Amino acid sequence: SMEMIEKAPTDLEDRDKAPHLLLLAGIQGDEPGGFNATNLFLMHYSVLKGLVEVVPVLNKPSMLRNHRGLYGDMNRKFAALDKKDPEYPTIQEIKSLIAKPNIDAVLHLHDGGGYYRPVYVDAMLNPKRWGNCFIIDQDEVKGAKFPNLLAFANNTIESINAHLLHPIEEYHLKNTRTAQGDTEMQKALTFYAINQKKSAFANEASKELPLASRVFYHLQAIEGLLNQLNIPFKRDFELNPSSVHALINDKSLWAKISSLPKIPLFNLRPRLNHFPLPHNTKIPQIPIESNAYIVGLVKNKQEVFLKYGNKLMTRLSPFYIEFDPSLEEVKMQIDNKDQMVKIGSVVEVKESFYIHAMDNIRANVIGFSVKPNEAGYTIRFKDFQKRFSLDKQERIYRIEFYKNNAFSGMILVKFV
Ligand SMILES: N[C@H](CCC[C@H](N)C(=O)O)C(=O)O
Ligand code: NA
Ligand SMILES: [Zn+2]
Ligand SMILES: [Zn+2]
Ligand SMILES: [Zn+2]
Repeated sequence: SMEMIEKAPTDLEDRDKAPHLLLLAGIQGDEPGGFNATNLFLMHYSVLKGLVEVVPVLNKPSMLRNHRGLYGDMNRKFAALDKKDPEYPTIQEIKSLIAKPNIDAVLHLHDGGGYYRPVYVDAMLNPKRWGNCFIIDQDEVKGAKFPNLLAFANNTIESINAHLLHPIEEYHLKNTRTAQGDTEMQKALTFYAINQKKSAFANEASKELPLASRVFYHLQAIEGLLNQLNIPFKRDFELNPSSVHALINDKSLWAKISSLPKIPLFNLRPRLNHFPLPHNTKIPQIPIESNAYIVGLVKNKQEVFLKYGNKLMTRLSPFYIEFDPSLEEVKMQIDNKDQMVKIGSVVEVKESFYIHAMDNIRANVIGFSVKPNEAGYTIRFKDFQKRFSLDKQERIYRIEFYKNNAFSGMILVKFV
């Protein structure tokens, strides 16, 4: 259930005019620096020549459960692997992407404990820690387009260190010299990549950092490496922790569950009651769209969680029901003007609305009261019990339609 998303030039011919990077994160589901960085890269950057292929989260089931790895460490499955391992097919997908001739370089993002130091200082600062280092398996890979891993790493590190927020965050090189006897790294992603004659790098951001600072350093590493590869790019923001925080916490982010209307990711009430979901559909099979790339649904006890990375956006208390798709649109008066409103849209209301009755369709305006049918009522903001709003701001309300005993669809009204 991982996806690969291309970031490419608008002109297809420009793909071959610069190198190709494979950018990967989220091989651990509890390393949000990485998969929030891949998410922001996908949402807010443009690649002008060459190609950057992105797998924003490698281990999505684990991400959804805020878990390091539900089926064990996925970054130890690139060497020997039982064919019955639940992640065997995923590993083959990842290996396939890595080994494609249209890839030159691989950058794997991680969040890691403490701060790496080449010599022991204390429990947080020592060679066994992983935070804030840029990592190679060896100094060179003969036969790669760009064999000089060490030079690339050193220059990328120099780029990152020109932008430190605090001096303790200084990046260091970590060469694991994997082929020489590092049996753990021999099982990991970048070493597989090396053996396909790809330049391969990993970037670690410290888990001791706030998410926004982790993402900041991940983006510095991505940009540093893109610069070394001479892959030209643009972003639509300034790279600082404040901007990163704002883009993670972006109020324009939405989730579209099934055929329901888009709902905002942020500032939802923490629980949405009697929430219609298609019956007889396993949760991972319920379609969900977003303008972000790390959104999904996951069962928790009797609830369905809406997740944004490791962030819990709301708890759905589901109402499982057949989704009848026959109703495409509903005639509504909005602020005096009659119009046809598509099922699954959000309509802004300044003053009032009125739903026209339909023969075999019942409308329930959630938060408005008199098998309720609430078509034929002129409804204003003052008529709502505000606690039924989707949003903390008390401005967004659900209108649900039923062709009993089936669910005919939903429309949101937003009072503006
Ligand atoms: N802290 C990571 C480092 C892996 C670095 C590189 N070998 C990769 O595959 O990403 C781990 O223990 O798996
Ligand atoms: Na190409
Ligand atoms: Zn943007
Ligand atoms: Zn990791
Ligand atoms: Zn009409």
